[PDB]
Amino acid sequence: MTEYKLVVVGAGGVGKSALTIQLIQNHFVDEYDPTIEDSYRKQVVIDGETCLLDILDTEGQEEYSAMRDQYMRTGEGFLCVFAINNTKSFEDIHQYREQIKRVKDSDDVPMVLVGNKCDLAARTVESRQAQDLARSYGIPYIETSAKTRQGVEDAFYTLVREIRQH
Ligand SMILES: Nc1nc2c(ncn2[C@@H]2O[C@H](COP(=O)(O)OP(=O)(O)O)[C@@H](O)[C@H]2O)c(=O)[nH]1
Ligand SMILES: [Ca+2]
Ligand SMILES: [Ca+2]
Ligand SMILES: [Mg+2]
Repeated sequence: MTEYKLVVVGAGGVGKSALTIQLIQNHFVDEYDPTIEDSYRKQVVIDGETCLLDILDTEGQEEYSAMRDQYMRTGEGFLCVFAINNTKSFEDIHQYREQIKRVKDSDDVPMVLVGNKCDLAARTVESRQAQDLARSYGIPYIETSAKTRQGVEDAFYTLVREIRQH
């Protein structure tokens, strides 16, 4: 079956690990902290075709690591995650998209913009803001909650669709 290397990026605390854990383990655990910055494998059926998702859950690295750039470079599609209650994390999306563009040597990498923690009423980033940005980038925008499961599988499956139709 086709394997898809998916990479999850974004500021610390936005829910990258929780999104991955929801997809892989089908639960949400407050404040859980993975211990490996590892990859996760899941066999899924998307639009009738079985495939293997290989998910890289990134941690924040503030300096230069050629190894970390090479792990990113193996990725075929990227989730750019911010949290809808965290204005700073939305402002950070630009630097993550620039990083992917640099390491992939391409401006048009399969990508989905993800606004996580949509269960929280205390929104500071309006959906229209992210919709505008996603449309400027030419990529889908999906709102998720790793806590309630809303949008989680759709974010990953939409990313695969973006790879398939790239
Ligand atoms: N309410 C809510 N909390 C979340 C959600 N996703 C993650 N969290 C919590 O936000 C904190 C940071 O999440 P984490 O997965 O470690 O973010 P990461 O640093 O991007 O990997 C943790 O306490 C999570 O339990 C969500 O969708 N809704
Ligand atoms: Ca944490
Ligand atoms: Ca596009
Ligand atoms: Mg994490």
